[PDB]
Amino acid sequence: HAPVVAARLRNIWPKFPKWLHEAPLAVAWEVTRLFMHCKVDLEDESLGLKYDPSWSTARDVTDIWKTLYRLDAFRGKPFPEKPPNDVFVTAMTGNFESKGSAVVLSAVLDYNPDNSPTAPLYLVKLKPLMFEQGCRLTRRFGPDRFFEILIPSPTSTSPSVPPVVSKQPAAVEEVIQWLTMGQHSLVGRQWRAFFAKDAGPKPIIKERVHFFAETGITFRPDVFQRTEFKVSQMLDWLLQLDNNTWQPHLKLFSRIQLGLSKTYAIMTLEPHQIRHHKTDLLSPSGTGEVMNDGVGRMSRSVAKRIRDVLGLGDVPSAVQGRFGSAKGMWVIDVDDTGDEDWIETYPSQRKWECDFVDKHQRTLEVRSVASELKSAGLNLQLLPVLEDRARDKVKMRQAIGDRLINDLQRQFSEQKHALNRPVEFRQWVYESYSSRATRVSHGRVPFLAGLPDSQEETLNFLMNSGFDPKKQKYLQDIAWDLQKRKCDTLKSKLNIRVGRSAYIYMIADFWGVLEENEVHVGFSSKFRDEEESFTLLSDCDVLVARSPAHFPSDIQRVRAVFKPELHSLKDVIIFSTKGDVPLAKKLSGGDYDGDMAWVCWDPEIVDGFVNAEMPLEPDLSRYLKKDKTTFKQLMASHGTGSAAKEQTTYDMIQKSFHFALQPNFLGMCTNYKERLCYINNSVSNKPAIILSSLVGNLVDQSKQGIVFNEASWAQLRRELLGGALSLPDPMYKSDSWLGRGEPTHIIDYLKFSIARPAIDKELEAFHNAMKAAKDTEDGAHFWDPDLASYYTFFKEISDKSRSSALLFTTLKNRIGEVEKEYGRDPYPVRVNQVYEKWCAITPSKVIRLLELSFLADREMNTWALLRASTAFKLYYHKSPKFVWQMAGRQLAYIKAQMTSRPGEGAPALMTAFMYAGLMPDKKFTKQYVARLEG
Amino acid sequence: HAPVVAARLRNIWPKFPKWLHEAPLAVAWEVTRLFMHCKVDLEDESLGLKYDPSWSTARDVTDIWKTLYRLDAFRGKPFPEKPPNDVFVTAMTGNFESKGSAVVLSAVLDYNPDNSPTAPLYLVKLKPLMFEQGCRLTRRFGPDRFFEILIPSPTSTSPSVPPVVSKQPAAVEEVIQWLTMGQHSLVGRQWRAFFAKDAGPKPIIKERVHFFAETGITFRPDVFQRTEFKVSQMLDWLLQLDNNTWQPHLKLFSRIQLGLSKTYAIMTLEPHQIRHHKTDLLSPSGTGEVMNDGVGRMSRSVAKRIRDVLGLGDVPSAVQGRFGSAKGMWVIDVDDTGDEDWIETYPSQRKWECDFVDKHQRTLEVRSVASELKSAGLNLQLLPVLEDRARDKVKMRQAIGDRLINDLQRQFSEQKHALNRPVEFRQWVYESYSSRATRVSHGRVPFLAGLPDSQEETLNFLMNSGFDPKKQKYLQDIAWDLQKRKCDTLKSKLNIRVGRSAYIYMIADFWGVLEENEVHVGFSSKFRDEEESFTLLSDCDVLVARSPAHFPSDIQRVRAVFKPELHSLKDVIIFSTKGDVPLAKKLSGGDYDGDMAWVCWDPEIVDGFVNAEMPLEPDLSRYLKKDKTTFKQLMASHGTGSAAKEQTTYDMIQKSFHFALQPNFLGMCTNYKERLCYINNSVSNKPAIILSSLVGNLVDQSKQGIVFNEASWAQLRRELLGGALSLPDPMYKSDSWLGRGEPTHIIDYLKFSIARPAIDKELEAFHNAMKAAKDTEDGAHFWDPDLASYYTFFKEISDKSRSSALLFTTLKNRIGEVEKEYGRDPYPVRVNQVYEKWCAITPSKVIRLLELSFLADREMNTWALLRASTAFKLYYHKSPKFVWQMAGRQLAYIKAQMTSRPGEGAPALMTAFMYAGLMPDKKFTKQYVARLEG
Ligand SMILES: [Mg+2]
Ligand SMILES: [Mg+2]
Repeated sequence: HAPVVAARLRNIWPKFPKWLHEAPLAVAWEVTRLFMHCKVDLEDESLGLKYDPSWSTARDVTDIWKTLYRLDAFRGKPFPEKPPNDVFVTAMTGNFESKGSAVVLSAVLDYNPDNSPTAPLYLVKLKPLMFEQGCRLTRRFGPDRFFEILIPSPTSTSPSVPPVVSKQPAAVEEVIQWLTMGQHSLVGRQWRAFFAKDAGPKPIIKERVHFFAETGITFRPDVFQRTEFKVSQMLDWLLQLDNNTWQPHLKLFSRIQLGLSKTYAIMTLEPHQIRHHKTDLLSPSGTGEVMNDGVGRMSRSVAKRIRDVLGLGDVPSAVQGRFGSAKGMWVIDVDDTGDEDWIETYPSQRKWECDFVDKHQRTLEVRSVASELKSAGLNLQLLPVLEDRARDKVKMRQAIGDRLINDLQRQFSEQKHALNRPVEFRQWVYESYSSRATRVSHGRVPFLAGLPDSQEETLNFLMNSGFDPKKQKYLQDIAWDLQKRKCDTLKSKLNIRVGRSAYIYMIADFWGVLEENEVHVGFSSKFRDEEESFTLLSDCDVLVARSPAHFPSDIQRVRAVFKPELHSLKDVIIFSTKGDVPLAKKLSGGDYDGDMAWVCWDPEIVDGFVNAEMPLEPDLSRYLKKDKTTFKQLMASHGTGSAAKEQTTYDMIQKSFHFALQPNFLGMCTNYKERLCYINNSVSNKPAIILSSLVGNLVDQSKQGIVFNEASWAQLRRELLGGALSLPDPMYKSDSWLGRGEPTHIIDYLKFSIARPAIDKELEAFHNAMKAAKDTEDGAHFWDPDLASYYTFFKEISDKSRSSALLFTTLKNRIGEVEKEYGRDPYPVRVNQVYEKWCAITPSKVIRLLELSFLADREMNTWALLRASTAFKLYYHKSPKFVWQMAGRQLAYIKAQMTSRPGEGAPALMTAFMYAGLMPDKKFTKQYVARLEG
Repeated sequence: HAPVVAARLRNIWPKFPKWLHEAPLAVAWEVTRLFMHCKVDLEDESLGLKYDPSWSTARDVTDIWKTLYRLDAFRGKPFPEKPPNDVFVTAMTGNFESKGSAVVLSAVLDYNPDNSPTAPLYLVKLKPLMFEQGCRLTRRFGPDRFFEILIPSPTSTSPSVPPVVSKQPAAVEEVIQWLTMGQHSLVGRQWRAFFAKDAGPKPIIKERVHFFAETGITFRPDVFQRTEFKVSQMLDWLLQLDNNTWQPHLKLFSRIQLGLSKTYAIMTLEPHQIRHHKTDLLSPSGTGEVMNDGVGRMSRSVAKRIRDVLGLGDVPSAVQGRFGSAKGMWVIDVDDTGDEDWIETYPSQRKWECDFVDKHQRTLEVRSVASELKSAGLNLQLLPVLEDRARDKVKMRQAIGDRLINDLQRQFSEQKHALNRPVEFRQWVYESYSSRATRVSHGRVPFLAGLPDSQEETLNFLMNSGFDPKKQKYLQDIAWDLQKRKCDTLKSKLNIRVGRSAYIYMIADFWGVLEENEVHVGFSSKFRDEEESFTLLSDCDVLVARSPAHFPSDIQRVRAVFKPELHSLKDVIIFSTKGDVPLAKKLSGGDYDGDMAWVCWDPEIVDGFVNAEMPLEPDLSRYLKKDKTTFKQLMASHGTGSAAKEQTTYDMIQKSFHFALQPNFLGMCTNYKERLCYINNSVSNKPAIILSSLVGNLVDQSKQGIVFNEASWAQLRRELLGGALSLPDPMYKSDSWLGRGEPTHIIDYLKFSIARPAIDKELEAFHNAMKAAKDTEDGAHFWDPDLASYYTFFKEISDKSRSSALLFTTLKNRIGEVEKEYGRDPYPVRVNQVYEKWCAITPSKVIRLLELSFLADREMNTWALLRASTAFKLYYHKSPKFVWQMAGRQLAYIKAQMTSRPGEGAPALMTAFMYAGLMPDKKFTKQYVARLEG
């Protein structure tokens, strides 16, 4: 209770008018969207609203907008963005649920640029209805009963946040109280907050908040659409709270995310088909250490059902999933020769005490599946630890630089060789970038004016009509804008490719075949590495790590040993369940609940590596303070019974919001550690081990109820390190070397001594080169007599003219006016405006032939060809970008017309749709060139 | 010495004129080709020949033919076929050798249709110069010194052979004597025969004969281009005869093929890098049985050199090859951790005693490499043995029929579902047939008149311009001509697909890890089988066989056991070197010199199979007679010394020709066995075991010097079987069931009770269907108002006309005349003649716009569009095939023009070349449809 805030926080939501009370939910939503967008008051008695019965039977939102919109006070504009028909129909007539898809109600709030109280504080914009995969909670209660917002974080220091908030300390408490203390009215429902989390110049970070429709003017009571139902009951259904009062309430709150997790429901197992283990697999040595933390077995038939329902090409050996209170990985049991469905759970997987009675508690839900692997490369964060652990560091670093030089050299040589032939450049362009998703989405290649959106797509579009990148300059210009942008990217991550490396899901050996420092890795298909290929790993040492590696021991060298017993388990890496300490825990305190290991079998990287043992970690208890207050202790303030428990549930939501919305130090302490280790150039000295242990403990902050605030951070740096004082940014944060002398920090050296010279050297190759291009024959020109084809044709006619002649003159004149327009708001919109003036350049018996009006698409007439060529003749000079951008499309037609030769095959006129479905045939390219070259 | 033959056999070769003696070899060859083809005498003094100096510097044969040809008496015609430039240049200026390629001199002889002696007997036609991969012998002596012919077999009974030959018993001896006894003059060289072999209504089979240029008017003596050199010396170089006189001379002659084998030379190994073993790996049990017959190890570096020189994507684990006298397989040694080059040979691989001194004796030559595997299916010849060996035969046969029904059902359902959408039908059409090699060869899709050659290519060409197979009838007609032809093929091999089967090179276990009935099979990549995938085989039983399987024991069930020690050996199957008898020898007396096993791991096929032991084979020595006469015994007729040895060599050639040219009984006895086993319906009774043993012994007939003639065949059937008497053909040789009642012989049953009903039932589905197609809207029509577009445009103009009008009338008239021409010699030539009359239908200011003469390709003008549409309007009726075949190409353009819509993307005009390089993108199709279907 500030109050300042309020009154601000009025009144934040759009009102729900009486004329609109006959809904339905989806109409209410999408109509409210047209009103807010057009800036139209929904409680206006000047507009004569109303309610179109027709909206009730609507199958396209555009019908409930053209209403409307009409009225005159709606124009505007057009838009809102608009929900897709199939989505809208589902929301209208399919229960907000289409197979696995939920219809999602969402909004984004931004601070009100306005001011004074009693202005809102937040502006709300309602997103269009959309599909997203459902989750346990939307399958149980209905997708239409869930609402989510993105909202500016109330503890966001700073500086672009309203004064009104935070120069008024706690009302951070007022914002949360607004969020959580009562119901929010939106589109005729009563929404209550039950979850908050982080989101999926310098902007204000937003937090995602989830609301549940507890009631609304369509619901009905109760005990004992659509029935009234409280958040406390919903969460009790999810978490079986009676049996989980022993839990730290912040940790219990964090489990709510497991009901919100977007998942694929696979199948519901019968109780007799479920095996709950009372104990985990423990260390053979008696350490009591859990050896299979987060991982269990499933039958083979269960995995086949997953292939089936998900439509996988193959039975997956392991999946990341949920099952009642259980969360983690399940791996096929290699000993399963039956055909009966079963799954097991282990204590380490079960996040609350669950009776597993209702079918939703016994449904296997899949988050992700073990899939075919792809090369991982080396991330620069692994490098300091790899260098630290090197038997010989000078050689390691010479080798890594040589590797970067070679790979770069290698990619340049392939680009420049491919550039020498249209079939080959097309193949190279196609391979350089995937356009399939864009093509699938549009049912064609999208165009901006007369050319594809995409530079890559523009190159191939033009080459497919016969242009040559070594002959035409525009093609040339784009080809190298592309190579430039790619150089920029390389100098900005140090993701050195290591062909023999991959990120692989970690699984534990239930079957007792792997000795302690042995791992089993078999692949589902051929893993290729330039000259060599692998279907599995055997008799070699490998490096394993989890990102990020902080401790010297966070990367381990072990032996890859293929066990025939585990042959069927593919695209996972199996760790031993022997020894004192699971291998997973050595990899940055990891486990088997979805962790993936960086696995490296590259000999040069593996062979110089020496294992370090686990660090003696410091006691950080003075700084890291765990709130261990249980749900039972919170309930003691209210008493006993149902009302006591209900209020305790809401207490937990409010106290946990107050915890979730505190600043994140993980990021801050990680950056300090980056900076400190950089200046020290050490990841293994005492300060380094302290900060790595620190950030390690902050990862589980939320479910450990660790309180760590500013005073404690300062105290900890005061007492154990620095340098309150900002540490300087590493030099590698800058674009150029701003250091003194030669780089010393392996990253500085790789970016500044190695990468930067090599890049600039590789770019001096074809600016050289540019430059090397008058009448060698070769080279590359804007001129192409083929494209002045129709120009010269009609000038001849034109001669001769009488009055064609006059038509031809108007044409040249108008083109001139439009090039002037091109000379002079976002970019695509301005280009369109000019394109539209361009297309507006329009013409017995000669005009009829040029116009071909029986064609619905103007831009396919002979006139368009003539207009394009005339513009080319007049402006290839002069304004090359103008002509190509407007008329690229018809220049291409003309080129394909002109280069055609009798008896040398037929040019193909492809529809936009059918063209989008073809790709370059790499075998054709390869075989055709091979025959060209003798 | 008949003589009858001669004089016939004159004078068989084209003469070599004096005016042509200044060569060069290639000019002589190709000029002689123009003369023989045009029917022009090369010893003509009426023509004023001559010799163009310009021919000497020629780089295109067309230059030495347009000479010429000229003259007037050369027209004619055009052709000969013509050698490719790169080939001609190599022959002219590159020594007949281009890298690995030899330029080949070849001719085909056919019996002279003429008659009387002194007519030739044979007509000779000289093939155009061509590239073929070289061989040991052409690398050693030069490709230009080798000549090969195809020649009618002189023992070819019958009946279309000249009376003159064989109704004159032995002159089979006169033909061979002509071939072998002396030199043959051809294009100024003296050719001597050194090898003969079988070739690579009912025609007369030809035999391939090889000649060596021993001298010619350009050569020079000798001892001690291009030097004189005898065949006896050449063969002595090849076979090191001094050390091989112990060999049966027919067997020694058969080794000549090893110098002729087309191969890739890889690398030459130093003597210290070669390991010759004195003994093979022998049976552990003391049987003395060779356990690695034909197989040896090579180092890893040797295999990498093979990947290198051959340009393989991967190091091959094994190769089929030659190396001095050694022939067989070499497999990488898994124990090789060095990087030194080495190879070994074993006695079983070495086919003569070789000192391995010259570099050509120490060069590894590769015939083929172990490559990625593909599904094999079940051939019908395996079936009788599989049925014989079935634990339960009634169930086996029920199962096999069900499988055939299901697979058929399955392929029909996929075809008919794909047919429902142009993107999907295109994808299905593309997958149904590979056109890439044709496309690579032409640098485009070849057209016949207005459409692609290929029906499949025609469908996609038309769909890519917007036609729909469910809407247009012509597209429909072709789509189903295609499905018909494919049904015809299925009813005509019983190649029942078994997804889990492959043909795999057999290798022996040098490393002692496989127990006797264990095999090791790992694949180089994912082997897919519908719902399941394999990178290797482990813990299952498998069937192994070599085709053909005759004995009940020729198929064996064994255990697939993956050995980690052999993990690196991929796409080969390793057999144990333990036990009494190598597994290879049990598979139809096979071995490890290139044999491939049918490997089957399909559970349903494997599980009912019971192994039989080796048959007690009969003694066939009375019928099968081995000529064991050695080279030493032949030399005893001439004496001792160099002249004696030389004449003995020629004796061996002549006696061995006389042996090679005897009738082949393998084929005849195999067919008798087919027929006998069919009537008996048994492959395991005594007659069956006798005939299988018979054909087994006849396989090695040539190098075993087994004499087996007609009298002995008759004697053997008289004494051990039948039925001299022809046995009837199996019923399955006929197209319809001509048997009595239900088929009893599993093949009769599968073809007649199962396949034939199912096929006819699956074809009654879409003739039904045809038929189900007036104005449901749907269905499929010839009419398309889009294609009458230009017709209606110009009729309107035309109106209105004055005199366009007159132009339009001539146009319709001419089209009419050309459709009449289409109504009325090979097919493609006649179509062209009409196409040419079609293209000849040709037109101030209106004609100029229709004609667009600045376009080099007429068929891209607006006139062509108008002509095509007018013809369509007039004739879609009437003659649908006429219009589409002539104007398909412009109908497509019009369709793509007409269906284009503003703001729905741009049609693409692709060049013929660039169009040939694209393929349907299966991921696009799949993803696009998935979004279409919600
Ligand atoms: Mg984890
Ligand atoms: Mg063999």
